[PDB]
Amino acid sequence: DLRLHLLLNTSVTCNDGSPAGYYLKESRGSRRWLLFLEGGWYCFNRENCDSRYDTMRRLMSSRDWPRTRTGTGILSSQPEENPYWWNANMVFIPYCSSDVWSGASSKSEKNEYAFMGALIIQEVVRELLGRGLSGAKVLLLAGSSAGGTGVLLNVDRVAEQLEKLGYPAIQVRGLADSGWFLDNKQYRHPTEAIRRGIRYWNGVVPERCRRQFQEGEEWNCFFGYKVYPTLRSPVFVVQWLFDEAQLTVDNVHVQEGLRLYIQNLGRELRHTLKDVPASFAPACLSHEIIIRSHWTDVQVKGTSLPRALHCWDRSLHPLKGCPVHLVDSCPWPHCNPSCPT
Ligand SMILES: *[C@@H]1O[C@H](CO)[C@@H](O)[C@H](O)[C@H]1NC(C)=O
Ligand SMILES: COc1ccc(-c2cc[nH]n2)c(O)c1
Repeated sequence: DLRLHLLLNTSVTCNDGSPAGYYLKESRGSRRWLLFLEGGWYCFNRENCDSRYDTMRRLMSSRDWPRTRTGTGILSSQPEENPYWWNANMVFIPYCSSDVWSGASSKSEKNEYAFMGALIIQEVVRELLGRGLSGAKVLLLAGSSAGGTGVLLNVDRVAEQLEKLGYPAIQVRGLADSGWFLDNKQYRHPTEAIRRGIRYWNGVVPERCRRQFQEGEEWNCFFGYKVYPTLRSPVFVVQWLFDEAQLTVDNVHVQEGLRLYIQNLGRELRHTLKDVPASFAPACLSHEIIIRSHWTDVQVKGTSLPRALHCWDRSLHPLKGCPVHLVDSCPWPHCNPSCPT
């Protein structure tokens, strides 16, 4: 079990002003640290944040969080469940900022809510340095869904933070699960919600990407295929080719028109990953994977996700029999027999 710690700097807060925090299980025989960002959509104005506060309050407040959480999947300490990193130090960072981990705005007399996701990540890193992170060899910042997009937005800022604090030996890397979306045409009739959100949150994006797209166009940096080329830290991308959240936003719930739409979506996703050397993209209809208990089951070309991540670790010291770029070529959901049922 991972144990809750509320942030000692109580000015770094969830949406409603309660302290943010993290859940931790230390492994004193290991110099590997895994910091996982939870997902859970977002809110973008007063009225829809108020609705979220009524029925999704754990995503906006720490007042009701439990003392412990069970580590599952990549956060599990059991070798049978986690062949990749079972002996690592484990951290689960709850998502209570509703801002895709991008915000840097405090509650005030003009702001009903605080959007502090980017600051929460940096404060967790700071407080962990006193609990053993100072001795780390590798810090892997991982996340699923909104947390996966959060990895892409924040991994280089964590690398910069540690360099500036005097820890240039810690190797910072990212693992983005189910956060790689396409700003495509919908099947039936979007990006305007992200544009409004960024202004509402005082959202921040990585430097190089912001310099490319410039003022007013920072929403572009929330799309993996546009922000990834600007990143300096190594990032492994996990994305189902027919992601359920992508299809929901596309208004897809089979005749020729829909068949061609679905096949084109898989082809476009595969194209965006052609030049991503560390990636895992199966031809399945699903959403999220890395903290699911059965994340060991899926395979692409005969290689499981835990194996591909281990091969990635070796590459950061092509490898015979140990691949790191694994993207399905078959064009319909569940043409891969190992897809989740
Ligand atoms: C607490 O966090 C806020 C926001 O990041 C920062 O302005 C302040 O300096 C921090 N306090 C300390 C003691 O580091
Ligand atoms: C699931 O996340 C998504 C998926 C798709 C879009 C999008 C934007 C324009 N077209 N489609 C998005 O903004 C978020």
